[PDB]
Amino acid sequence: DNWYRIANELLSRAGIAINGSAPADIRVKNPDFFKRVLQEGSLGLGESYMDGWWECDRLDMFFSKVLRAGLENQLPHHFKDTLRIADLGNDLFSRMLDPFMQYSCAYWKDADNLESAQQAKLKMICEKLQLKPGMRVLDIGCGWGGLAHYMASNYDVSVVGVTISAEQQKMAQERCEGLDVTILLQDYRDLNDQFDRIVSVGMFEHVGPKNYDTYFAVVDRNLKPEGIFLLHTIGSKKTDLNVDPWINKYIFPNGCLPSVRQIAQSSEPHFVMEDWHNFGADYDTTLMAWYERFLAAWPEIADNYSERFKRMFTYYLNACAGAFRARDIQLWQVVFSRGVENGLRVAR
Amino acid sequence: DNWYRIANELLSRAGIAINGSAPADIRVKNPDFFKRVLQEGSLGLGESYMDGWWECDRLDMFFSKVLRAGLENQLPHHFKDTLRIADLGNDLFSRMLDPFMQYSCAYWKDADNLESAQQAKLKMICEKLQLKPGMRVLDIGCGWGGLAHYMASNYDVSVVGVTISAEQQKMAQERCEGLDVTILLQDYRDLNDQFDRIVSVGMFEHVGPKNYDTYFAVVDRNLKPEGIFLLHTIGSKKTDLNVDPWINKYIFPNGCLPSVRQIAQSSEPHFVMEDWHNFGADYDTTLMAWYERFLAAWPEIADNYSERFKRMFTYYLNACAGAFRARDIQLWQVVFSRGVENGLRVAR
Repeated sequence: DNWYRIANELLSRAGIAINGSAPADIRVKNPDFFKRVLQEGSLGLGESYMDGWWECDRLDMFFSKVLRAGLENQLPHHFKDTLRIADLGNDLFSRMLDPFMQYSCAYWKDADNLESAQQAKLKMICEKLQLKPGMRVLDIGCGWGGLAHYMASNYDVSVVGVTISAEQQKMAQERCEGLDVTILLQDYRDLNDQFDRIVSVGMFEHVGPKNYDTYFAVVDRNLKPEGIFLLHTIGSKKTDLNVDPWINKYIFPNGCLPSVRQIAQSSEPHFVMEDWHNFGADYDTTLMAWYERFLAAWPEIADNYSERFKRMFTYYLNACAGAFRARDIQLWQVVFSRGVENGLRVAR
Repeated sequence: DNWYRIANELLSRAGIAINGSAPADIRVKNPDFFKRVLQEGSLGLGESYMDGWWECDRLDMFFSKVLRAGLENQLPHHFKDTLRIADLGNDLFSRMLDPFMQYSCAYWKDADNLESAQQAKLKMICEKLQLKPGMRVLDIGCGWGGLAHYMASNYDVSVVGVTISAEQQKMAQERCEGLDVTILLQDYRDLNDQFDRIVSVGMFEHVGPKNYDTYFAVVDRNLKPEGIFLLHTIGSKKTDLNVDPWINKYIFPNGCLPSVRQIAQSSEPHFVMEDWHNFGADYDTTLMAWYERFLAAWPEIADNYSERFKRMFTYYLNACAGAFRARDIQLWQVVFSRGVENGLRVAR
């Protein structure tokens, strides 16, 4: 029928065979799949995967090929238009993540394993910030405190971490016992202080573009005159509502990715853009590393989760990995100041 | 009188004394100076300098202090509002510039002299482009051909240079004799070819923001699918008509500086932003190096120019140096692709 023909034609442009044996080919168990995916888009693709309607040996390769070929765009117009109009626990993360609990992109320039890659990413953040003894650093969105831990331990600085999760506060406090670290449980927008440095990892994606102006105004209010601010965030290559329906429903309900233009426009009145680093391809490597470790760990946590959860989490990790491999989404570290005299040679 | 009081008050906020002896102090020879500068702004400041109405031992320090203090903004409102509403030869350049005739920012990260700094900048451009033997490179705005010369000589690539000056074409052809270099005298917008790499130095500032969309469309048309594009341009920290009246009248009549936001918005539909490097502080060092060499060379060229030209050219070099030292204007190298698989580790 037409649904099968359309789907087969789109997938062949990406080099994907229906019911083939290659790693990125798909095997379809419920023939309603083709109609569902064409009518429901991203949500139907992921929900049908969770429902067991299809299988794929290398979903990461599937999504990389699909996105490289731009099939979400080659879709017939009357499908696209209709679409446009429209939990995780510490038993899992402690096993999937590295010892610093970095649920964020690692830096694989010179590392061959997740743990080393995360230390290199943490070290790079600290070196870009040009930390000196006695400085006070604000970490907006501190999570479990790995970054505060790393930087207080290795540099002679005070750290104030800010989080929204009462659980993360406690684990961060425990992790940083013995260090000059304070973890606050509050809204970052209420901060009225003065820090030598500010760093933010993986919370800007949840701010929403309507609030970017406020975000940079809050950072400006809290940054000392000669201070430096490092922003670490996933990024979109396009300026719009960058929200994937499936990710939004199952993983990140407040997630919306910024574009370069949006960050530039909102930060312009506050800061000079000193350096912009894109290592999105490293997030592919990071996500596949987490996927590997998630699989190894699955026997120990299976009872606290379900098989449907496993399929959902597998789809999440591999689709995102493919989106980064296809260079569809980006990973940025942006260094900002007010124009420090003599400039910055920003570390790599 | 009020003109003197206002001017003295503004200058004191920048640490500048009227008729003082410190290096950045000014000595005023015509008392009409104060009124002229407050009524005529940037143009009156520079034209009164050319007219011999004032002197300063270190104009670069003067402008750095003036711009750091933001005096152009602290000016009383009824002055600002009124304002808002409103040649060089090879005998000079061959002596002022380096052997590669780079009338563009050098890279002083590891160099202690202009010649080494320009080679490091040329080498960095080539390394960011990740040149491989047999590639064809387009240089939009090739000038006297130093960059084509450098890259054809050191990498096994073909270069097509594009310029608007019939004189620069000839000198570029002579410089590159024996190399696989073609210098075209034409409008870049007429190019319809396919290059492995494209590079553009110091012509984007003359495109004008109304034509940024066309510029990136032309680059896209001429770049092979897996190609890489490097944009090198002076930059403004603000999105507007970034035109200084004095520079516009005496040096760069078509000059208008882009902001990050403008480059981001115009390039977005065409390219992934792979890397953004800001070394504006190095342009201060570059400009002062040129100023030094201009002074040494002055006896040999004085007859072909005038003393008024010398004052104009001195003001130009030192005011720009101060604007870069104050971090008011920036120097960017931006690397673009369409999303090359595995990303780019962009050289520093």
